Amino acid sequence: KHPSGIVPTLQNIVSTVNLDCKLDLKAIALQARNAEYNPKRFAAVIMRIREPKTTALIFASGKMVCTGAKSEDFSKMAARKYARIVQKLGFPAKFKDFKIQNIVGSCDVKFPIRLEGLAYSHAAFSSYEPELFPGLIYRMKVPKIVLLIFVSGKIVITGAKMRDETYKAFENIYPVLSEFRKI
DNA sequence: GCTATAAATGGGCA
DNA sequence: TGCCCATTTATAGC
Repeated sequence: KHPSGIVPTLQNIVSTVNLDCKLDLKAIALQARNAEYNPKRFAAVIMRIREPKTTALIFASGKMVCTGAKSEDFSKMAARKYARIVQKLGFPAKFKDFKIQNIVGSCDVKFPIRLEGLAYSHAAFSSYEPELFPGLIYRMKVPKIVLLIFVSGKIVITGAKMRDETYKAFENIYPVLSEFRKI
């Protein structure tokens, strides 16, 4: 399953769900305490809960974004809590089309990387402009996953909708990181 | 904190 | 017609 012997740690999950009922954001921001609505800046009510530690963006359309959870289950669970709070506030909220939209993972290969050599050998996939951002941007095609590679050996993997894509992206890159280990 | 990465949502605006 | 708007999270160097 994880030939490298390293398993990327899931750090952030963004999911979305349709409450399937229009919402009065101004009424939600007044009644709810764990909220903050400033439409001139963003069209959403920003709500937060302690467990699972997450943040929700609630829109008048009934659409909702859930960010911050450390697992897919935690995300859905948190999304359900927001929906219940909305329901309790007075709206006929449902839990329609729950979908995991992005999973962010990270791991440490515990060895330094020669980013410039890696970038040069994989120019079709890399973007390494150290003066702007210190990490190399590797946009993997299969699976379609973006990996941020640092000299420290620390790797961030994002864009996955299924955790196995995160795991696969890593396993695919491992041999490449090894080939360019900084000695 | 800013730089960069992915993803979803929306109001505004050239 | 597209783009930033704000939110989250790991990462590291101004």
